[PDB]
Amino acid sequence: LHKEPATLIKAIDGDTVKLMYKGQPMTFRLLLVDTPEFNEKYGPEASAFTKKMHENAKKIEVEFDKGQRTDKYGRGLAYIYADGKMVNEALVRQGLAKVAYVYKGNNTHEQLLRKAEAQAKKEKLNIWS
Ligand SMILES: Cc1cn([C@H]2C[C@H](OP(=O)(O)O)[C@@H](COP(=O)(O)O)O2)c(=O)[nH]c1=O
Ligand SMILES: [Ca+2]
Repeated sequence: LHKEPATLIKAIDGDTVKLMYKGQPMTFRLLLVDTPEFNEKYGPEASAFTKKMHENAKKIEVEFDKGQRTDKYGRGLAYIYADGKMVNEALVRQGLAKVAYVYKGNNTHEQLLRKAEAQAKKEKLNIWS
């Protein structure tokens, strides 16, 4: 896998964000995670976390996996990095997303994320409290 450039257009929620990628506006859905909807418990906290991590970043990068690059809703499916830190992982490590939606052929970082989830759960953070 490889990282490619993008720039923030707008935060959306815990696990979706509007980025400019190859010069086009796209909504990205973070691979391998599920944040609560804004209206659900920890949803505002997830949305805030993702917004801050993107907005504070000097450099945003997207990393597609090996399989499908867009979902059925036209959303890009990627791992997103903010100054080299993976947002998807960081959310899970903080107990603000569950590992989820692990489809065969786009699951390169599954084990990394499951390790983060286990540590979040051990710490009883957020969702796991
Ligand atoms: C993360 C992810 C979601 N999806 C689809 C599955 C779910 O379909 P359904 O809408 O039919 O439930 C939906 C979940 O996204 P959200 O968690 O953003 O709602 O997005 C994919 O197809 N591939 C993916 O990698
Ligand atoms: Ca969600």
